[PDB]
Amino acid sequence: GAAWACFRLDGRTLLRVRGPDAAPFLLGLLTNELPLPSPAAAGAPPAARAGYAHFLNVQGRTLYDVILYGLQEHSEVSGFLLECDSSVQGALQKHLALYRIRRKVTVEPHPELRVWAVLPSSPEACGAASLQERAGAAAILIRDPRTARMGWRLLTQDEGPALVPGGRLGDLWDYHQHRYLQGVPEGVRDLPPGVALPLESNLAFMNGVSFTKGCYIGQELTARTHHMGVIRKRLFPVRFLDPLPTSGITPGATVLTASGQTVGKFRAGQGNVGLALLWSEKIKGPLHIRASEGAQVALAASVPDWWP
Repeated sequence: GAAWACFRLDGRTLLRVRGPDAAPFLLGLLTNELPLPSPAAAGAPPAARAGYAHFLNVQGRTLYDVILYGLQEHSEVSGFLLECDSSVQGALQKHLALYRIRRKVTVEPHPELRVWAVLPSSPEACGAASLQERAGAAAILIRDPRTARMGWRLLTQDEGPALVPGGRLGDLWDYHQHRYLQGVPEGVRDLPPGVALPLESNLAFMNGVSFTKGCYIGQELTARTHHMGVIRKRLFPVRFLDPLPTSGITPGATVLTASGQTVGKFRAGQGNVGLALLWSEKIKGPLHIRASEGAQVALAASVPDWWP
């Protein structure tokens, strides 16, 4: 009966990045350009713009996946909101401190607003039930910048369904199940800090990287990989076709073909779905992971429909 499902993302938190130098400061640490809302004309309606990016380490590997919210109030830039994994709020705050030393910028946690995801309950069908972009103080409702398949982001001090018409509370299992089925990585389990490579994490397919931009931490290796050739290994949505063990699948379990050749590695999942870093060329033929006897468990790799 409900058109939208509202998920409170406890695994996600916000940081407020303000000051007159918040933009050049964040630009040198992120993979993308900043979501700067268009300059307000004639009057002053409060606006918000969303962007996706990763904070990389010096060796060009993903540290944190972040959703950026460019804030505008009274025709002027209000600052920025950084949405990161709850478990790496501190590490990110320390990483930002390590580079803020010489500039006019303030980084502080923003517990005032909570992270929510708004997904359309109707699969394939569009609206309506149409949703309108909301901004300013108390609440922000904006399209997920990664893909339309990820619905909307709701930043609010209140409850999700209270603002969303035809919205109902969602079971957090269904949100993570939706991400794994769509091949959407999010968080430290899907993107291990200092292990996951951004382009292999599908950062370009998710509007998270700019190649027409100035210098940033890990730019050199990123640019090189993007230009030298086709990304040979990618995170792909996987689904298990055989019963899983009591413990589950080990976070780095080898993906094998019928002959025993290592074609990939299980990353993370939930239930019978997840992501695996696989050699794109070897995703058709029958795949499996070792369990107890030596042959079980069977796995199926898929190509997300929202990818180019």
